[PDB]
Amino acid sequence: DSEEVNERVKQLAEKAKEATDKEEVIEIVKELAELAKQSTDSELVNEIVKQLAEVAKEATDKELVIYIVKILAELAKQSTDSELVNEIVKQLAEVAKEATDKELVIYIVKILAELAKQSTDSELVNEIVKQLEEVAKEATDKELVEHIEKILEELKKQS
Repeated sequence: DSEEVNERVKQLAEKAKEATDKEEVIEIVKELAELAKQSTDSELVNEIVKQLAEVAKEATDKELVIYIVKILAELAKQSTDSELVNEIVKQLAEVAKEATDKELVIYIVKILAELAKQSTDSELVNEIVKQLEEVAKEATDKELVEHIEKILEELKKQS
């Protein structure tokens, strides 16, 4: 049923945000991810993404954050719903901009590059370019800046 799955998500999300066992949180996130990937209900998927992004943005376990980022990337790449893809890009960019874990930032940069390269929507591509430029402007890592500059040139050349 609809109401029942909504309630399952509500309880999982609460449990995830409260739990102090990291393995437990990973398991909850995995269940949420499966529910989102199996759903054809945009409302449910949007709610799950909201909750996952909140867990990620509150978390202090790097493994959990990158796991959630991976889930969100997969949901975005598999979606044909521009509202959802835009929202995921927003969340990923917000995680990238404030992260102090360089591996996470370059993973997100790569995901964003892939989404842009795989898009024919100029609104999305332009937004990703904006976010990547902002990450590059703020970065103190020459290699990262060089990689972003390469991506931006590739995007320019592509379209």
